[PDB]
Amino acid sequence: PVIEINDQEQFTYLTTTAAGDKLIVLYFHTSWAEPCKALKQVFEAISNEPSNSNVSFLSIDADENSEISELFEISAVPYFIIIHKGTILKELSGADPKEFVSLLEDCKNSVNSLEHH
Amino acid sequence: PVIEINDQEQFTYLTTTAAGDKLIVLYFHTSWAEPCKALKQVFEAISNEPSNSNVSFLSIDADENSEISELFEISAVPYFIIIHKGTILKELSGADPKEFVSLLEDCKNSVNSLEHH
Repeated sequence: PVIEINDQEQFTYLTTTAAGDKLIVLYFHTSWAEPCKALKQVFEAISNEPSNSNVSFLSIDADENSEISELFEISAVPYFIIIHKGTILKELSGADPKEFVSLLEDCKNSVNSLEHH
Repeated sequence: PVIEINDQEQFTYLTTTAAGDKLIVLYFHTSWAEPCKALKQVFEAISNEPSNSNVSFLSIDADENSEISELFEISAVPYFIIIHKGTILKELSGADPKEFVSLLEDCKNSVNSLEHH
């Protein structure tokens, strides 16, 4: 499942020690910037999609996890940050499903060092 | 998987004999009204979502399946028609993922005769 981040140690483990070679999606949200239910359902489908089996989805309340928010200098939610091997690959402001899927596909291509798509 | 409709008999079987109690989603498309790749990927996720396990997704090229198009008086693609037990429940013009998921959820509620959500 999508993992809800509520602790700094937990976050560190999931983004480093346990991240391996997987793309890590950091989703920043707040109660005042909550996406409608239908939208949430669309993203739930994306997270459950079998082709993203190897992508780690981390959900972070930016107001409740201020240390993490400040670390990434979060300036607008909703927001996504895609990481790989301890570095940020791409960022995306907003929750447009199409834009997110594009960004995710771009990141998958970026980390395939053997064949250029 | 999503089933691509290319024959009238096939369509009849899937929408009646074999439809049972399941919600049947009719997706009408054409090559001149093709949704971008990212969008297609979003809908692919929705179709693969485990909570829609019991929904039948039928994809129909409106230009190549003129008899079906004419039957439903298709006047704008992309387009969706959700059927249940041989009757149309709801229709939706366009391919807004959020709007589609809403319409699908509404239909699921409509066919639960035992509990009103």
